[PDB]
Amino acid sequence: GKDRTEPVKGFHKAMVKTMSAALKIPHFGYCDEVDLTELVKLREELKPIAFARGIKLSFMPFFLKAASLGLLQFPILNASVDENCQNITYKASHNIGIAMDTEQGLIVPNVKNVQIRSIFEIATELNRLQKLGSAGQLSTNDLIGGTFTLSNIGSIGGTYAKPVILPPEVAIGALGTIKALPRFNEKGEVCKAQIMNVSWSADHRIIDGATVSRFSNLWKSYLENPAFMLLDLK
Amino acid sequence: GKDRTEPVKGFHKAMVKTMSAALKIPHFGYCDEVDLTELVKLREELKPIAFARGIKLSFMPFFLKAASLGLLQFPILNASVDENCQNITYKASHNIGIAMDTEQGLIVPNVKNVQIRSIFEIATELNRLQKLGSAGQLSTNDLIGGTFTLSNIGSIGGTYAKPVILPPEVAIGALGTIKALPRFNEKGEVCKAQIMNVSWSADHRIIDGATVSRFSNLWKSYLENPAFMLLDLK
Amino acid sequence: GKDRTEPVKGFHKAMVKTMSAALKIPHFGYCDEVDLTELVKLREELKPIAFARGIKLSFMPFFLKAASLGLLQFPILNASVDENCQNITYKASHNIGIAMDTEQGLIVPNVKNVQIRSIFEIATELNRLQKLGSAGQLSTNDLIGGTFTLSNIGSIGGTYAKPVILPPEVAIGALGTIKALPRFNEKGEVCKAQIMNVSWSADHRIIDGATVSRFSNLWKSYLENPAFMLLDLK
Amino acid sequence: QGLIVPNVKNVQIRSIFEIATELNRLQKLGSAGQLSTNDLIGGTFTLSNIGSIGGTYAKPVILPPEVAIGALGTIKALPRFNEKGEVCKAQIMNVSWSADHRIIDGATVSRFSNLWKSYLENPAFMLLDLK
Ligand SMILES: [Cl-]
Ligand SMILES: [Cl-]
Ligand SMILES: [Cl-]
Ligand SMILES: [Cl-]
Repeated sequence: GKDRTEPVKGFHKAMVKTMSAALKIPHFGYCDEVDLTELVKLREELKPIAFARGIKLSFMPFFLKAASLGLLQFPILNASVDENCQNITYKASHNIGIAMDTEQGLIVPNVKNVQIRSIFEIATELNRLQKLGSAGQLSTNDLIGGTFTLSNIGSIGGTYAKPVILPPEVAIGALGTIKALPRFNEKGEVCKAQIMNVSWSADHRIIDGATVSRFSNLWKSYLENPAFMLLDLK
Repeated sequence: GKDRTEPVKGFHKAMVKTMSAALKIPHFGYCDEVDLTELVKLREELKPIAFARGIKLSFMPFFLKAASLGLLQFPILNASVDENCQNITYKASHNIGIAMDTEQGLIVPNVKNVQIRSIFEIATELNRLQKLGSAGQLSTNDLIGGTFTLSNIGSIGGTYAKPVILPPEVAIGALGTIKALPRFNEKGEVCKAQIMNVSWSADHRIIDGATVSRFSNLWKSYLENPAFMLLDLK
Repeated sequence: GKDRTEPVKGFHKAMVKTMSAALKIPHFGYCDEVDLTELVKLREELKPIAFARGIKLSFMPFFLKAASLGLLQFPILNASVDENCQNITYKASHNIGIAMDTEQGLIVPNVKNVQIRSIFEIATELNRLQKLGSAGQLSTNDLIGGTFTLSNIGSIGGTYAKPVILPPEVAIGALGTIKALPRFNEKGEVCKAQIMNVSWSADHRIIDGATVSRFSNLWKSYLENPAFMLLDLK
Repeated sequence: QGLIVPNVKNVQIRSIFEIATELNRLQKLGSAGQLSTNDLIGGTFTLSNIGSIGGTYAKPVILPPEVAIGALGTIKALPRFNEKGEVCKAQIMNVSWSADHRIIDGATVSRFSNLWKSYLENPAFMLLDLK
């Protein structure tokens, strides 16, 4: 009923620091829509196997592995840049951050080395990370050395977004809500289509539009055609 | 057919200072689409009552009232931050700004204390502010004290936008054109649906994604199911 | 399996500087969807007239001509602004840049003087700049003097975007993929509509939302109903 | 020149694509009499694709010192039921396994078989544990 004034205190101080650092990066935005009908089908048929192993299976393992596969072809997106963007460090480890909000807001644990993990290992690893993170009990090692971030705004709502890049990373994407929409198929009839939006932000100092673009189509094509993923997994 | 160079004079000076000031804010964008069918119909039936009362009823009063109702639960979106985001002031009054362009550039009057005003009063205050705005007769009190801003780009066209937060506020939303699109209902059939897109921008130093998202959901449910609002209004 | 640090060098340093000089610009984002169904048809008809004159014809020359017509109406969008935004230079020529990525990064050649060129001469100029651009032989004069920029992200993929304004310009558009979507027609029946998304960013210091939105609308009606262009050309 | 059984090394660590590559080569090699000792030795397990000429079921001969072999027949389109009770075009391929009954028992070939088949009938399940 009156104005209350307060200090930005405790943990909230870190978000201020991070997002201010983020103003030094000219964000380029590139968004698209991805047809997840196959993937949803795919997932429904994998839930029984993962449940039988003690693991809930979201879409995220899929998204994460596809980005990993994507970053093999476009390593620049898994890089870091220095104080005034004079030097680029290309990172070997695909340590993808899963953006989370807690009772304390922004916290970004990462799955280490997705490049050598199975979809199933990543499920397992996300499951550990939520258990811990909602328990307020996420460790330092889980929190450092991220190379690239995904953020599932769609777990709550949303179509497109403009996510903020997390220094020293050069990219992030946001995934919206999976939604049934009327869409045409090869036959030209109106199908139910399981449609999701993705928004990528990138540091346009060193990552051009074609690279985000091309990365995005590859990532996307792994998800629309999940067999495409089968070809290069070991 | 030659290049003309001109001073930015007078009133145009202030947009320069307002927008440059917004460079210090790290903008997180979050977007959605809102199904306004029930609201379009709802407006048709109220239109004759408000015309009888002498008011023109647009969608804004509803957006505004749904925003305020939303800000009761996410009061941090109706707040301010200081020079370096050290201290947040949570504002009790919902003084929601409405952006306009005038011959003289950007002007943003606000409706005071929406938290204690009915949709109909809001309608009235809008017409008052619109008349005045376009007559160049807005008072100082009409302009000062804004706590949150809506921007109806949809009066002209557009789907999504990236609106610019107005210091010292922490959030702004842009509303796009109402468009009839084909969408599924519960029975899985193709419908006429009135769809509006909304774009929020938020100061990500103190507002996190969940906050902006859950707010958007809540706001969004008040409008897609108008009668939800009716529960807590006195 | 190893990290690698390399410097940003030579022909890459330039993208660093450009994109960093864009951080001084408060970017306003406005987006829309265009119905390109009549243009696709129209393009089909002209294709065997261009092939017979040596010219590949895409959509870009239409986009260029429709932007130039827009700019005659809204000359402030083909304008420049000084060191701290205190003078506007309104620019006669519509030198419109086409944003390209090379095996060399970001290159932005422009078509000089679109306001005095036919769609055909525009097509001719685009072809030329593509032969030269993809062979890394663009001259200095093709490179300098741009007043306004369009960027065809959609030759690769994408829906909406946040393009980064190139100083000293004040605006830029990005065009998405032309995608066949189900849409209602006049009679309220479900049609195959060729839908493209467009995304403009504009220097909000001197450009208000009204002008970006009205410009868009004009641009968009030239493309949705191409006869309108006919009316005024010589 | 008769029976020649080269082998793909270390399948457990190679991708499908990698394996298609190594077969392409093994074939160019074999069908010119130019497989090396290394291509030829060290086999742990054998498949036999009789279906490239024709056939349904078979009784292939385990190659000592290995303990199992499988033959794959032709892929024919056959009428089969789906979940819903309707008559569809199904591609049915027969497999025949022979196993050294001294140390391999019936359940093992069975379950193995089921699994292999499982991965093939539902090619997506292969996704889960590949990396
Ligand atoms: Cl920017
Ligand atoms: Cl930012
Ligand atoms: Cl900004
Ligand atoms: Cl749509």
